[PDB]
Order: sequence, then C-alpha cells, then structure tokens
Amino acid sequence: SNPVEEEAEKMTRNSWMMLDGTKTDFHITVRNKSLSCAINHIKIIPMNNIEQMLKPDYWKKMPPDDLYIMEKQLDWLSKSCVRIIKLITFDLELDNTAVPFNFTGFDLLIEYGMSATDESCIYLKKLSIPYEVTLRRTIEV
Repeated sequence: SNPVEEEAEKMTRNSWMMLDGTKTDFHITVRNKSLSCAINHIKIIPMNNIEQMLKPDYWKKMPPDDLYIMEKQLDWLSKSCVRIIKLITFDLELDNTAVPFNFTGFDLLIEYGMSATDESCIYLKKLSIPYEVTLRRTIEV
C-alpha cells in the first residue's frame, strides 16, 4: 500500500460591435478559503487568436488544402483563452469580446482559467467555464 501526502492549496445575440463585460458572477476558484490571486487579471481580451487562425484559413485556402494547419481541428469555436495566474473568490476581468472580424462558422465558445497557488513547486489544477453566444448578420456585400 503505497501512499502519498495530502497537500492543501450563457451570453445572448451579438451584433458586429465590441461588447466589454466586467464579470463578477459565481466563479468557484476552488481553493481553501478567501483566495487572493496576488496578480490580478484586468482585461482577458478574447477573439484575437480566432482571427490569427482565420487569416491563415484564408491563406491556407489560397492554395490547395493538404492539412498544413487544417487537420480535423474544430478549435475555431473553442475560444480557449487561457487565463494564467500567479500564487471567498475574486471577480473576473474585463471581457472585451470584440467581434469585429470573425466568421459565422462558430456558434459557441469556451474558456479555461489556470487556478494557481504555487509554493516552491509546479502549477496546479485548472478550471474552465463555457459561454454560449449567437451572432447577428448585420450587413453583407
């Protein structure tokens, strides 16, 4: 019997504008009690790497496709903005969802927040929150 120790450590329809949400909802952040983050998050700012995927999808589309960076990946709608933190909860940052150039291919989003309280060791378990958002077709050419 080989033991170890025990160490204690929903959106709505959006147009093509930019919505900045300051979130103070029921974030768990499952530490012991009164979790001070000690390096706070001010603005998370997603929908940047979705554009940094979408412009190479255009460029990937420019020649014939042979899965150079499109190989079964459904990570457009994932929106995995990893919130890295340092060492009873705290309010979340400003969103700035900022849909000014994004495809109609997605109809959902998620997130992941690194819950961290490190004492001379490596990092810890990590908590993820999804967000369902629909988009409005405001204009076409």
